[PDB]
Amino acid sequence: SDPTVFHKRYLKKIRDLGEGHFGKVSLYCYDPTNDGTGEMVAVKALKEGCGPQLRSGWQREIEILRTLYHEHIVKYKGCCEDKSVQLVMEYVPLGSLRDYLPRHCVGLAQLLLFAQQICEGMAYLHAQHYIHRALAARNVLLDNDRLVKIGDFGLAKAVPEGHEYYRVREDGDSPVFWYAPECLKECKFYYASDVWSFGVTLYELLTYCDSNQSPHTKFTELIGHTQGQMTVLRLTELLERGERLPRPDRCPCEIYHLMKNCWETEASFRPTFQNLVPILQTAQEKYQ
Ligand SMILES: O=C(Nc1n[nH]c2ccc(-c3ccc(NS(=O)(=O)c4cccc(Cl)c4)cc3)cc12)c1ccco1
Repeated sequence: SDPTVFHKRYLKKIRDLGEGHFGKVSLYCYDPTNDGTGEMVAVKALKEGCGPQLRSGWQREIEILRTLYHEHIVKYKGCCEDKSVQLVMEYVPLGSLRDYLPRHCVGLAQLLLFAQQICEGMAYLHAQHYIHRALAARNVLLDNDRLVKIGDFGLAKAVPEGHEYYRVREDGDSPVFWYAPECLKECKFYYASDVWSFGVTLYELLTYCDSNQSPHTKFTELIGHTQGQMTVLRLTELLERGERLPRPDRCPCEIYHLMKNCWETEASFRPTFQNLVPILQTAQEKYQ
């Protein structure tokens, strides 16, 4: 049989795994032969209420993941056709860094190794000419042997042929607290804009995804209670002014400087994912 065809009749829902604004990801057992064991798979589906523009983007998302092959990117397994389409990916037993970090003992060197694998997947993603737009700890997953896998591509976009950015409009609903000022102000999401999001993800790693130190709580503390384009505006006001997330508790200064370098106001002055890989390898070596 075609390894990419999953018939609904052999899919059995275990539990939910994650929920975004547009999609839902659940764990299923695939057992065509009713053998008791079966194969565990993650199935992502578009929520009811997504209009034709979201439905088209959903087709492009499935196609982007079909295309990506990297050790630090969640593997595409196939599709489940109804009348709607569900995206079948591999099951990664350790979950997201947002759910793994608050309850596990993770030393600085292992945190830096996690950050490195993110960069490796991210450098491959940028080489294939794609931007991610949602690089947050919650979208980074751990497989067997704590092997990192970027797990969600819902906002990923193809960067046109010879361009350094994709023009993407209005949304105070998107991960705005992980966003560089240039895509908040100019609606231009550069390759360097994803590097800014890495800096925030590294901050999340160093705060062990502590909800009290979270970008939401820290930026809500400054901006207050805001929604939509009001959040986008108030944040832009803070960022190009020079305001950045604080140095997390127990974070060595040189790591915070790495965060700050990913947070340069001028997009062209931020390191590339290609440059970040050896920097983190050395940082990883420095501590144990
Ligand atoms: O989670 C597991 N196992 C997985 N195996 N395979 C997977 C593929 C993707 C996800 C996944 C990806 C992203 C998010 N973030 S989000 O909730 O904010 C979100 C954002 C945007 C869209 C959607 Cl839909 C969800 C959550 C889960 C998880 C697994 C797991 C947990 C414990 C052990 O194992």
